[PDB]
Formats: sequence, structure tokens, C-alpha cells
Amino acid sequence: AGEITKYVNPFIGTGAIDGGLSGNNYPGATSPFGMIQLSPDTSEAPNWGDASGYDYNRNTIFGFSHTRLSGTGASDLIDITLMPTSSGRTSSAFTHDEEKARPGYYQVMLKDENINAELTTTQRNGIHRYQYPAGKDAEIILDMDHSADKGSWGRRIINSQIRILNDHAVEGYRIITGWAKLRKIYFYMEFSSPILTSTLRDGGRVHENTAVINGTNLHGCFRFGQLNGKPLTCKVALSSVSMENARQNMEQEAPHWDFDRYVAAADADWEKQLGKIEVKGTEVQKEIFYTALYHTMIQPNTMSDVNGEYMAADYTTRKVANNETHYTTFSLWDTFRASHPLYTLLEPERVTDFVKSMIRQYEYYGYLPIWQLWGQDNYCMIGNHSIPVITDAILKGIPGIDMEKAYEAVYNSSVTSHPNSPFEVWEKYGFMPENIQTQSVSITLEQAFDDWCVAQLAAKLNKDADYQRFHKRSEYYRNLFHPKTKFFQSKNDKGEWIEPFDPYQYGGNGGHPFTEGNAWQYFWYVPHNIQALMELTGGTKAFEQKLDTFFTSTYKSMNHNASGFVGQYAHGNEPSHHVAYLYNFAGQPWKTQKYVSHILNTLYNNTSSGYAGNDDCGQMSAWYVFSAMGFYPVNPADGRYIIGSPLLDECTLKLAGNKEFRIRTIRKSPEDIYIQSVTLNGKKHKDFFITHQDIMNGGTMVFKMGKKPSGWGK
Amino acid sequence: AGEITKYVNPFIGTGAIDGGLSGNNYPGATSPFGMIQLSPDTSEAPNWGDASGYDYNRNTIFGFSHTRLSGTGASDLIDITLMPTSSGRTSSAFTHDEEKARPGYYQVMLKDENINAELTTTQRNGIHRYQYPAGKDAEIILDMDHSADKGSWGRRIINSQIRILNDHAVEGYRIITGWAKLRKIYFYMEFSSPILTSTLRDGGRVHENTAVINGTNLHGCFRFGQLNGKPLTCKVALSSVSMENARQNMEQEAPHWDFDRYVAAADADWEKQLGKIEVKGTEVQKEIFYTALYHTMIQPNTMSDVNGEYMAADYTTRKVANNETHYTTFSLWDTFRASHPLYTLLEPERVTDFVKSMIRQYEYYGYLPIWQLWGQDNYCMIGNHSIPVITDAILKGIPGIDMEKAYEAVYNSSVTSHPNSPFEVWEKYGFMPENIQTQSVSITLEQAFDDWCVAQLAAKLNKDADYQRFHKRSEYYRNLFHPKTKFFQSKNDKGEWIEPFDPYQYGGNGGHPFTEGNAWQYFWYVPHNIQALMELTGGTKAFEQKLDTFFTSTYKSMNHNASGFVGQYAHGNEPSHHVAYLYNFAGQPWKTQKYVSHILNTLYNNTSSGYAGNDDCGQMSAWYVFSAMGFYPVNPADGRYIIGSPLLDECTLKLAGNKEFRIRTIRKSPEDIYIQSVTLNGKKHKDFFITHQDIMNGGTMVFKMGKKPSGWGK
Ligand SMILES: OC[C@@H]1[C@@H](O)[C@H](O)[C@H](O)c2nccn21
Ligand SMILES: OC[C@@H]1[C@@H](O)[C@H](O)[C@H](O)c2nccn21
Ligand SMILES: [Ca+2]
Ligand SMILES: [Ca+2]
Repeated sequence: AGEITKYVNPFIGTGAIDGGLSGNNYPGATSPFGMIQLSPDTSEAPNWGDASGYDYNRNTIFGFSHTRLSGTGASDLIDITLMPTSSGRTSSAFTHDEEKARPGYYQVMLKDENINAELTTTQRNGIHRYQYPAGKDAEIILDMDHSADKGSWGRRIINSQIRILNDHAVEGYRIITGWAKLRKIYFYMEFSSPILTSTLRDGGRVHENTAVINGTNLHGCFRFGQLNGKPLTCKVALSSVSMENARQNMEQEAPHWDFDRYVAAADADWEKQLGKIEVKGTEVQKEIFYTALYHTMIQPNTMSDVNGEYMAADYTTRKVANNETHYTTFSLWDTFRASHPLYTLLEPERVTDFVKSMIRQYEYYGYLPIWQLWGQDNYCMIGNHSIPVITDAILKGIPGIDMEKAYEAVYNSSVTSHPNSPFEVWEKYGFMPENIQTQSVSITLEQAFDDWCVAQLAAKLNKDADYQRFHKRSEYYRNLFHPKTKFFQSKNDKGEWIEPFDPYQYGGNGGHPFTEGNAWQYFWYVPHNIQALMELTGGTKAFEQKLDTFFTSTYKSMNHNASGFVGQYAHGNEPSHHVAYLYNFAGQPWKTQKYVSHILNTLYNNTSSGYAGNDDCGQMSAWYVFSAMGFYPVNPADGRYIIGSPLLDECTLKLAGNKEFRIRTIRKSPEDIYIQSVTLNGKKHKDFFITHQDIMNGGTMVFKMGKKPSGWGK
Repeated sequence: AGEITKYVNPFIGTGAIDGGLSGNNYPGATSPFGMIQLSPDTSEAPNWGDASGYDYNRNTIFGFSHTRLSGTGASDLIDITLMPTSSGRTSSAFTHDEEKARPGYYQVMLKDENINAELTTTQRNGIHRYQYPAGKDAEIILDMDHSADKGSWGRRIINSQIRILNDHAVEGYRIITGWAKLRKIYFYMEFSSPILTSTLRDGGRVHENTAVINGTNLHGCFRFGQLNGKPLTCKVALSSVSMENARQNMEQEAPHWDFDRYVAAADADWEKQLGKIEVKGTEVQKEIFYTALYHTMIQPNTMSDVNGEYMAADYTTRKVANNETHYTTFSLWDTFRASHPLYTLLEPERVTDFVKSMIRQYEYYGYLPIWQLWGQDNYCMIGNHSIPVITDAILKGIPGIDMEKAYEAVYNSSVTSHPNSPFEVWEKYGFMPENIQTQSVSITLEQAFDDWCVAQLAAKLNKDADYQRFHKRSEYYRNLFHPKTKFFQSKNDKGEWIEPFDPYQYGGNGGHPFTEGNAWQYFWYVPHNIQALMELTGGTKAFEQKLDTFFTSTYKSMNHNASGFVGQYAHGNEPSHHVAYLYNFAGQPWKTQKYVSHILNTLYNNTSSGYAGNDDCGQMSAWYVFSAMGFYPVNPADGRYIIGSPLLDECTLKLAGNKEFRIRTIRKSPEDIYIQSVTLNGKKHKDFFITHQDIMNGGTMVFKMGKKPSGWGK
């Protein structure tokens, strides 16, 4: 018990060094792909700098809430907040010295009044256990106002309710706006001891011992008297649909009152999840690796209730079939790159539900998700990056996906214009003109890649006319390639290059042709035709040389999303993430190995500041998981993984059937970062990639490593 | 055909004279107690001065929307707006000369482009017919942004959609805030001719021939080409729950495309409704009377869909039983006085659903409605005036009401404190202190009356302890009766009379102890113990004298809700409405008859400015209906109607069974306003009231009238 789970350190990514963006992870309890993230908030109102609610540099806890995002650069959720107290207090100091976390478990001693808080979860319930000093009164404060910063996104509470049903049960809801336009969060809560007195309020309006209150700024205080020394256990279930659903969620998943038993089931559940990859390496490597793997598995989030009901993207209540689960929290601009490829390896059964969930947005909203939060699109970032995810699953043969319905959704999302996707402009110009559509160069590149995916899906279904159309569109990166400067640059609607152009200059999220990066970084974004890109650059040697400049040029111009620098390579944001693997394509695999190894060893660590930037729903972590094993999905829809440099001594992927993909290394020391040779299933392996089918068949792959570059693949 | 419906003039109450508040009625098509109010908007953004959307003093139509309130002093709804055009225009001039309206039908010639618009409805569908000139293009503009004034109530569109399903079908929705906190309006629309081209937009973002758009500021234009000379018919169904429900609403109620047939069914439906009272009088009287009766029957509004589903007050989707309908639009501060009593006479089957609907708010929200709009409370005005309505129905024996569940709702709404109802303050002080709860005197009086109702209901169910409690509370008006001045006046929490006090001074809706009136007007609000009030005033002669001062004192101090003045009596707002009947209680029935007759003949007319103030969901109209027949529910929960002065020569109420209550007059001329004697079922009638049971038994009542006061009841 705890062989693997003891390696996860939930505090990795919860802080930042001295400036530089936090990982924005949280240390509190959750379950795999769960609905509940039960965690302390170290802010009264979480914002972009502490978007999960927890910041390791802070020393005050303002309550325990039940929902949040992991690693995002904008805050939302933070719903249903409990705080223990003996004297109506709403905050407490704490120290990291008297605080612990592990998969499914969080504990902290609240110092102001010496109350011990422990947290665990099921898929849809949060479970609390609070120990008050003997001789002191036990109270719980319920805060329904506490949320992400109300000065952002037009965020306000439209309406809410707290309703005491009996001496051990409370229910309510909040309807709230924000980064997601409209969310409804219903709850059902029970206590292990009877409520003796209580107070409800809405702002300055206070009602003593009153069974219900409605309003926009609601707070409850429940008083249990002297319980010395019995702990108070609280159970809280949520739903996007109704209080009835939430109650039913509790009846099915959390009927009992054995706290330690919930803790043990969460740990067991996490041991099975993390056990999908058995690794061998140093103790620090296993900590960093299993923590990263944990970060990939805490979302997408369960949205449907145990009865299958969910709020759909048309704001109506719908129901999935009995063997299906509706998911949300799709940070797709990030997660299409590595996280979704990882789920095809470890979570094929869940991938079918992720895809079905994406398709429901098309069905009820008109196009697939761009960035999805609480069952609805918020259009964050760029592209239509459901498309690679859905394409990749289908091409790989992930079972249970209706391919014709999936194609309809992908096709219609690629021809029906919508914000940041003016498709008539796209097909008329063969690029996005900056004066018509901003973030034009980044969109042109990323959308071109989305279009390649559509083409591959059309080819699979024998839709020849569609293949031509979308293949031609996949080639529109060519229309922005400048033949003198050899960068992709912005043009206007007259077909003229905008001048002046500085390839070091950062753009934001509009008002500039690049999205949270510069032209140096976006140059590499032709993942579906690296051969064409190399040719345009002047051939393999010229392409190698440009990569060398990229990795060594230290000019600081600036966007705060960019950090974790290797020259102009910025590991802290995701446009760079595929680039270190590109030396393979240029005939210098040793340089990929050199740079990958440098990033793994130098831009990740096992402290609070352990990621180079925002984790972004586990994308930064997924990069580590992939790269540490020794390969990466450069084109996340072609079913190939490009070999880098294996960090760990061994890795074993557990697959369906009783199959295993066994990765092994022959090395003398940790200096042995260069690949001398590779074998797959006993035959010498002559390519710089392994296929998805090679992995899912089961088999074994051996790397002979060495301290010096060989001529392998060179 | 049209014997009765030809008397209704929908333009009565749609204007105002030269200042003074409009009736705020609308002339467009609707069905009895319907979901759809299909009517032109003469404003871009309706506000308090034109809250239904139509103002008779205006000459431009900005579209035809499908929802509104009748006669309210605040605007909401105004959802789903169509406008015909031949050249993308969004407004048109019109004249009353080329415009018509009658129950279930509205027509207007739009002058700018010579397009004829006709409108009718079913319970849940709006039906349009537009005739374009031969040789001109047919287009429809769909405006999803058009609404009540967005500068009030924090009103904004959270999200919306327009989605073209095929060449003849469009669906969508809007989610919007306002006077009601959150409303979701889903629609399904069909055209009689195929859409040839189209445009959708969200603000400046325009998408040509695109099947769907999402956003907060959406507009569609649909182009049908040259249809000369076939009219374009449009059908539009709504739902509070889903597009599927809306479609199903159309399939059940409006499958066909015969416009004239829809018109005829609406007229037939209205003929049965208005036929519940057959009246004889002058032609002008029948116009004023049947129009008033129409105004009482256009709300409460159907909210549940044909499958029984509705949005409940916890914002969840629920379903009523197959023989039930969920209603909303309960303007209770107004309608508890006369409109709800009228529904007990004419609409007992609907009253059961109204009561069930009120109880659903208690079940899902925690207390009964105060003022209900689109299935939720907005707390407008004062009191808990569901209570008289629910009490009155139960005491009268309206069938199908669960009395124990109803009592639970009434009781819990009377002891669970909530905004404007601090019940612990109430029971500690025996009044509302002005420094703790504003509008204190008006609330004290009205809440005292609500409490009498609870007491009567407790007595009916043999709950003796409850009877005492609420009877004692019904007497709290005594604690604000000033023994020197003989007015009800405000006190502070030390029990001290606030000074100075001016009984002419108007209050608003907070910051003053009276609600949209002065102390002169609120003095009469002890409807449940007029005997006690007369005694406190110094006896019947003193009480008579105070009424005389009230009806003759012309001092102008001012609140714009108060208008239609007879001295300090202000017919234009509803605190005054019972007062002319109080001379009966004082031993001077002839003075009631004098003043009632004066109000009927002088403060109502058959022009656009035909009401003395806001109709308030038919309360002003209900006053006319009752008073013209010759009696009024002074205490709207004791099942007595106080005799005034019958205006009409005859009236016949059609009741269940084949029963009739036949009211007849013996008179020589219209000067004969004074009652000489009364007979009921052939026996001489010695009381100044008739009972509800006397009416519902069927029978006949004869008034001998004369030009001069008799000593009848004197
Ligand atoms: O969190 C949402 C998005 C991310 O998808 C993306 O990685 C981007 O870097 C970013 N900065 C702030 C917010 N975001
Ligand atoms: O329309 C809602 C309420 C009415 O219930 C009431 O008659 C009052 O006079 C009033 N003035 C403006 C709005 N209102
Ligand atoms: Ca990022
Ligand atoms: Ca009024």
C-alpha cells in the first residue's frame, strides 16, 4: 500500500521562485478525473497569479472550497466554501510544517484556534474531518459568496440559497457568471453531529435559527456545541443540475461516515491510476514523474451526476447513457499537444467519453470546443483543437466512437465561421490577414494543422473532395512564409507584408499577429509537414542552424506567459513544447537528446516552484511524462512518437489485455544521455520514432545509452 | 360569431392623456392566460413609462416580440423579436388609421415599405402573416438583443443562439437577467416559404449564409426572394426549458399553416372566456366592461410546456402532472385585492393551478411568492400576499388543493424571516419599527391582514395554538394607531412616535413608512376588522366624517403612482381601491353608491388613456368588472362581496353545473344610481353584502334603483 502514491507531492507547482509564473497547481484532495477538488484557498478571491486558490508563499487559509482548475492562467470555480471555527472566525494562519498532502488526502493544522482539518474525496463528494480542542465549541462557516475575483469577467452571483433541511442536512446552490458565462452549482451537505443553533445571512441581513435564505451574498454558521473530543465529519456533494442529483450522488458514493475508509479508497484508486506506468529511477525522479502523472489525471472533470444528468452547452438539462460519463475542463490549446496523446495510451475508455463530450457541444452549440469550462465554451486562446484530439482517437481506433457523427462535428466546425475562425476569409486569402483577424500568424499556423487533421479524417472515410479541400488548407502556412527573412510573418488584405517586423517581439492575446510568443517561437509550428518547413528554410543544414540560433540567442526584448528559457525557447509556455525534438528531423538526434535532457533536469524540480510556467491542466506535466520515458507526440495526430532521450532507467506501460510496453535502458551512469542504439522487440530499430500501434501491441524497447554522441540516425 | 369579442378594444389603456401614468396595456395578440403576447414594440428599449412595449402616442414600430407584462410599472420580457422588410430595415412608421385589434388578433400596415403585418396566437405559439408588395423582396429580421431597458436591474444577455436548421426552420435561445434575476427563453420558428439566403451577426461580427451563431448581441436576416403576391406566414413557439419543448409546443398546438383558422380559434376561445359574464348596458359600457374583463384574463401566464416541463424557482427543470399547468406572473400586491377574487368566481379550475404554482415556489425556494415573474420572486412591493389568495381559495372550497401542504407553505412563509419580513422583530415589537424596517406602517397594516388570513386557515384545520398566535398578530395595527391624531403612524424601536408626521406626505418604495401613498390613504387598510377601525376612529359617525374629509380634501403636497384623485382618494393606485365601499360599514350606503358611481363613470373611459393609472396585471380592470356588477371584495379572503352600485342593467355569471347568477336592475334612467331595495332569490335582502356561496349556488339578485338616496341599510 502506497508503493507509488507516496511519490506524489501535491505541493509541486503550488508556488513560484521570485517572480515567474506559478504552476498554479493545488495541494488539496481530489479523485481521478473527478468533479470535486477539495482544497484550501490561501486567497479571499483567487486571480490569475493563484488561479487554483492556493499559493505556497502565503500563510493564511480563508476556507476549503470544492471546485477549481489545475494550472490555468485564469481563475474560475472556487464553489461552496467551508471553514471550521470555535468563535465565528473566517480565516486562520497555518505553516507548511504542520500540513500534509498525498493523492486523495490533505491535512493542515489551523493555528489561530488549534483546529485540525483533514480532506478526502470521491468522484462527486468532498469529505471533511475537523478536530476541535476539548473544551472549545465546534462551528462550521459556509460561505456561498467566496469565489474567484469578482472584478474579472463580469463575475457576479445571480442568485443562491442555503437551506437547512434538518439537524444534520443542508442544501443549496449558487448561480454565477465569470470566465464560464453561466454556471449553476447545486449542493447537498450532511454533518456527523446535530446542528444545535445556526445563523444565515445575506450581507447585513441576518436571520437567527432560520431554515432558509435566498440572495446574492449568503453565509451560514452552524453550531454543534462541545464535541470534545469527537471529530466533526462533513460530507458535501455537488451537481451542475439539481440538489436532488447532489443528494443522490452522496447516497451512491458516500453513504457511510468512516473517514479513514474514504481516505483509503481514494489512495487505492490513485494507486491503480498511477500504476499504469511503473518506473525505475532516482527517488527525486520518481517524485517528479508520479507528481506530473497525477497532474495529468486530475482533469478532465466529471460533470454528469450518478443518474447521468448534466447541464449541456445550450444550458438545458440532458442525460447521457448508463455506461457513459459527461466530462468538461478541456484546456485544448495546451492539452491537444501532449495530454490528449497521453490519454490515448493510458485512458482509452475515458477518451471515448471525452470525445463524446466534445461532440455534445457541437450538437447543442453548433461547433466543437475551443476551450471548455463547466460544460461551455469560453473561446480562450486559438485554433479549433478538439479536432486533433478527435482525429487522433479515431485514427488510433479508440473504440466506441461514432465516426460519421464525429466527422460531421469536425467538418461543420471547420466550415461554419465563428469567433477567431473567419473561414470565408481563410479560403479567399489562403491566410489570416492581420488587419482582418488579429493573432493572424499563430492562427494561420495552428488552423492549418487543424485542417491537416480534418484531411486525414476525410481520407479515412473515403471523402475525396473533402480531403483535397482540407489538404489545400493545411498548406496555407506557405502563404505566410517570407522568402527573404525565412520567418512566418503577417500580411494585410492586399497581400503585403506588414512592416516593420521584429521576430523577437512578443504578442499577447490580440493586437499582434502572434499569440503569447514571438515569431522565433512560432516558426516551428508546422508539425504536420516538417519536411516542407525544412525545405523552405533552405534544407536540413539551414534548418539545423536556425534551431541552433533559436536555442542560443539570449535577447530579452516581453510576455509573462513566456518563461523557462533556453535562448528563445520558452518551456514555460506551450508553443515551444515540440521544438527540441526537431533536431531528429534535421539529422542530428544527439542535439534533441542534449536539449531534452537539459529541459528535464533543469526546468523541472521537486519544489513548490517545480514547473517553468502554468501547468495548464497537466500539459507541462504531460511533457515530463512523455519526455522522461523517451519520446514525444510532435504531431499529436499522426500516431508517432518522436524519440528524445529516456531519463528513467525503466518504464512499463500497463495496457488492455494483459499487455505491457516495456522500456529499458543499458547505461553505466546518469551522464549517459546520448542514444547509441535502439532495439524494438529484439530487432534493431532504424527510425527516430515509435508508433502508437507498436506501443499498444505490447513489446519491449531497449535503449543503449552513452556519455558521448554517436552517429545514431545522423 | 363575435357577439362579445367585438366589444373588446385592446387600445384602451395603451396611452395616457398629458402626463399621468399609462395603463401600460398592449394592443397585440394573446390567448387566455397564455405564454405568448405577440405585439408591436413602439420603443427600442421599453421602460417604466411604456412597460408593455406599446405607447399609443408613438408612431414607429421597432419589431414584433413574443412576451410582455400587461399594465406593470416596470418592464421585463420583450423576447424574440421579428421585423419584416424588403431592404434590411429594422423600424417602420405607422398610423392608428391603418391598424386594428381584437381578442386574438392584431394588424398594422407598416408604412415605410408598405408591408402589412397580422398577428394571432395559441396558448404557446405566435403566428404572423406578412404581405409584401408585388415586385419587392420578402425579408424577416430576427432581433435577439431587443429587450427592456438594459440600464435597469443589471440587465444583460448572458448568452444566446440563432441556428438555422433547414430552409424553413430556425431555433435558438437567450439567457437574460433583469427584474426577474435569470430567465431562459428557448424558441423554435418555421417559415411558410424557404429561406434563400441569410445573414447572422453578433455586433460587428457578420457571417453570411452560416447555419449558427452564438453570442450576446445576435441578429438574423432571412431572405425569401420575390413572393409576389403570396403572404409569408411565420410560426414561433417558446419554452422556459428547451428548444425541443418549444418545437413540441408547435407540433401540438400549431401544426398547420391556415392563418385565418388560427385567428378564428383564438376568437372562439375568447368568446367562451368573455361569455362567462353576459352584460346589458350602453354600447360604451359594454366596450369598457369586456375590455376590462379581457385585461383580467391575459395573465397569469402559462409557463409549463405541453409536456408539463417548466423552470422552477431553484432554476431546475421540473414537470407538473398531465392534467396540471404551471403558471407565473403573479403581481400579488395588486391582484390579491380584486383579480384573484374574480378568478374564484370565473376560473376555479385555473385557480387550483395558480395555487399549486405558488406552492411550488415555497417547495423549491423556501417561501411563497411576493411578486412573481418568469417563475421566480423579485420581491416587488410588500406583504406576503399569496397568503390571502391561497386562504380565499381554500375557504371557498376551490377543489383539488392539498390543504395540509398549502398550510405548511402559508405557515412557514409567515414564520421564516426574509427580505421585508423580519418576523422576530414583528413578534417582539408588535409592529415594524421604521428605524429597523422601512415602509413600516404600510407593512404593519398589510402583514397584519396576511396574518388574519393565516388565522382563518388555522381555524379551518383546527390548529388552535396557531389561531391564537396569528390572530394576535392580525391585531398589531392597534400598536401603530395614534390616539391623539387618529392616524396610523410610524414608531421607532424605543416605542416612540416619529415626529414630525404629515398625513399628506407620500412615500416611495423605501425610506418612508408608507408605500406609494400617504397616511390618509393607508388609514383605511384594516380590511379584516373595519369594526375595530371605526371604534378607534371614535365610532361610526366619526368614521363617516373622516371618509368625508378623505374624499373632499384636495391638498396636493407627491408620488407618480398616485393619480385618479377624489380628494385624497387616488384610484390610480391600489391602496385606495376598497375605500369607497366603507361608507356601508359606517351606516351610509348611499355614499358608497355615490362615490363608486362617480369613479366608474369618471375615472374609466374607452380611449387609450382609459385607466387612471397602471392596470397592474388587470387589477384596475378587475375593479371595474366587480364594481360595474355592483359589489366588491373589500376583505378579499372572507368570501363576502360588499354591495356598491350596479352600473349595468343586467349581468349573468355562468357557473359550473348549468348554474347562473343573475343580477337584474329595476330603473327608469342612468341617473338611478342609489339602491332603494335589494332582493335575493325572491326574499328581501337585508345586508350590505352578498356571499360567495350565494353566487356559486346560482340564483337571482334584483336591485330597485332610484335617483335619490333612500334609507336602505341606513
Ligand atoms: O489558462 C487558460 C490559458 C492557457 O490555455 C494558455 O496556456 C495561456 O498560456 C494562458 N494564459 C493565461 C490563461 N491561459
Ligand atoms: O409593476 C409592479 C409594481 C406594482 O405591483 C404596483 O402597483 C406599483 O404601483 C408599482 N409601481 C411600479 C411598479 N409597480
Ligand atoms: Ca500557458
Ligand atoms: Ca400600481
